[PDB]
Amino acid sequence: AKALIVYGSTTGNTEYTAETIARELADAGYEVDSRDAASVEAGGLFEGFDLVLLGCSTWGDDSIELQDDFIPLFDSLEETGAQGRKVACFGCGDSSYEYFCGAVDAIEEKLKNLGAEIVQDGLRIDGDPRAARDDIVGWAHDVRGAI
Ligand SMILES: Cc1cc2nc3c(=O)[nH]c(=O)nc-3n(C[C@H](O)[C@H](O)[C@H](O)COP(=O)(O)O)c2cc1C
Repeated sequence: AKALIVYGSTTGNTEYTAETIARELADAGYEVDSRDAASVEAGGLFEGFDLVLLGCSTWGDDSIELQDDFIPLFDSLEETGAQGRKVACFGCGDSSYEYFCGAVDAIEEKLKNLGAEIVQDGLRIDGDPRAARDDIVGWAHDVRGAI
């Protein structure tokens, strides 16, 4: 099985989350390609992957803003080959904001409308993902069981 993980992370929490997922997947035998959104090209990006996981923190406080490095990929998701693709999303946020993990919501809805197959509800991490490390592992399990 081939997995792509693409993360947008400003302070490293969604990156940590991505690394934790990647290790879970690889330990189970998946091929895993992990890329920072800051360096990816959207065109054809999901091509040849059995599973794509997109990670993005939420910013903006009074509005939903996606993690800065992830915006160009978001704005180009129609060119990624999401139709029929198995995908799931994750990201860090903080529930004291009005729009908790709103980036995850946004990405999920964009993927769905593109015809992607969302194989699991998004992983919405409240606070430090190091304090949610067992939720991360479990979600990576759930994703493997859902494909
Ligand atoms: C000024 C500021 C604004 C934020 N806005 C939100 C928000 O609107 N929604 C949310 O759920 N978290 C928000 N957060 C929390 C960040 O998502 C959180 O710090 C997260 O761990 C950053 O993950 P990253 O290091 O992967 O970028 C904000 C954080 C800061 C400091």
